[PDB]
Amino acid sequence: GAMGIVGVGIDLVSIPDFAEQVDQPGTVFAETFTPGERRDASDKSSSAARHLAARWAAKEAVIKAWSGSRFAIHRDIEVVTRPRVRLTGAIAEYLADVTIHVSLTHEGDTAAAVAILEAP
Amino acid sequence: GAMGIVGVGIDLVSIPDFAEQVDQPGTVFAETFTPGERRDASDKSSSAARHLAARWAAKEAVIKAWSGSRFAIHRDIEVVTRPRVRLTGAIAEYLADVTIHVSLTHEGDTAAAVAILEAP
Amino acid sequence: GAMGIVGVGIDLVSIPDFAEQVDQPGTVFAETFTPGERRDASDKSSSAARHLAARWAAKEAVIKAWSGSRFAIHRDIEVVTRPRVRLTGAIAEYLADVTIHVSLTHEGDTAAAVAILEAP
Repeated sequence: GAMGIVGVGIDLVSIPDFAEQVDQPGTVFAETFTPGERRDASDKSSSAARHLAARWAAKEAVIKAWSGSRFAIHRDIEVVTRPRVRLTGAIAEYLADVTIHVSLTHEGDTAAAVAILEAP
Repeated sequence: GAMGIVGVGIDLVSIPDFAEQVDQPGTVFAETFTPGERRDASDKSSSAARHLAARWAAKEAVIKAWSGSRFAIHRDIEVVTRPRVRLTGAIAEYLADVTIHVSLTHEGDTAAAVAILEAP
Repeated sequence: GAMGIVGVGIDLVSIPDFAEQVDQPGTVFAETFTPGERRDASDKSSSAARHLAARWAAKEAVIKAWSGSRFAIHRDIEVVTRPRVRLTGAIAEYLADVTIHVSLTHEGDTAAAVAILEAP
């Protein structure tokens, strides 16, 4: 239907840098991934590191699209795999009527994502 | 005019990895690029490898935008260079009334593309 | 409101390659960044190189979105940091009624940006 763009976001993630940083106590990483997921992903050459990085890139792209938007709580945004966005608590309510498009990708050393927010 | 977004896609392509893989018989590569194009591109430091990778990234971004869309045959989608999309057979008909925006880029080791599908 | 997409652009920038090239007299770089900014950014491991590259990637993404558009003077487009677009002279007038969405990112060796042009 008739829609307007509300926000845009792009994010790049070095997978090797991600693997080094992900397993740290008390971080936003720790609030986002389980201890087991983070240990696994701690091995930069793993498939687990590859995917977790892409999920993190997507979440970041979505945050950028929103933060630059007229809506202004990171544990309220979850990205599941195609990439799906699930929202909770406060933000869920903010964007109840906003359509979220996200796409992710990974190649060798790098993961990337783009997010576009849309509303009538 | 008044439009809604139908799908989004992003894709990253390691050019060196592309050059190694592209020249393989019986692959989707073989259905997409001519034997000559694929041999040329087999040299990772070439300009031919650079461009073929960007064309492949674009095609992939477009596929992602569509696959995640309400439309659900890869030799029916062709990308020509600015990036242009030409469709044939089945998919041509599916997206007869869908507007396709694609953009590509290459820098050193990496090619990238984004695609956005749009419809009233 | 009801909007249609007018153009799309993506751009990738090797930061090390940027640092080598940026400080060159009489170039588009020289028309875009001050001598001081360009000398600073000449050090590839600097934070100044990181940000200038991201600004350059954004400007390029915006140029791509426009060049592929029905509007057809690079010192008329400026990108300021979130990324903001400021236009002058000719192009300012062209896009007076066009909405510009831009997003940028940097990770290690690479900067990236995407731009989307929109109009009723």
